[PDB]
Amino acid sequence: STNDNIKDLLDWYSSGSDTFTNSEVLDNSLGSMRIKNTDGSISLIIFPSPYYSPAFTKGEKVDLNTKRTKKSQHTSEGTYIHFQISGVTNTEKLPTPIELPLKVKVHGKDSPLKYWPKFDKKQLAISTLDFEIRHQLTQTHGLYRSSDKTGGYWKITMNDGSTYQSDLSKKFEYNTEKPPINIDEIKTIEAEIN
Repeated sequence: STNDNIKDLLDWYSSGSDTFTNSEVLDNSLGSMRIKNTDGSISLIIFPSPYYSPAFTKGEKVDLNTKRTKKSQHTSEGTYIHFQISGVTNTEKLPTPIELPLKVKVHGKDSPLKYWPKFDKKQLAISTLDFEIRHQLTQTHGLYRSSDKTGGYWKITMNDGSTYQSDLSKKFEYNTEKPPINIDEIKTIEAEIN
């Protein structure tokens, strides 16, 4: 039915995500950060974009709404390391949680939402939003499970008119990812499956 590329996408988006709040920056180099999570584990997260280069310094607190690149490890020194990519923002919370205006259209027909979570963070990395949206599409709307649901896009429109969008037939371009956005400044989020 589907082609090998769609199978890669399905595997990536069907899996969950790693979530850690109030993590602390242990080190910040070009393209990566070493973070100590409150539970003890270390997170070594890579940032392949010049447009999104985290400037948090040692000691600063961050939130991780990232995704793992490979299996976690137990090192000889008894440390537990996570290997993730992107998904680092500040710890600012919204006064009250808000539900983002998501509209899905499958083959032109409006498809209702199921289990769409409310958010409480002031800012979320675009990569985080990408998988939240895509995960909803894969688990509730069958995206990537059959050849008749393998294309489309999602578009986020900001209060000021600027838009962000990703092509649902390709993997998210981490390499050119823009900085996290204030979710309370989002006008609409549209997703369409071809």
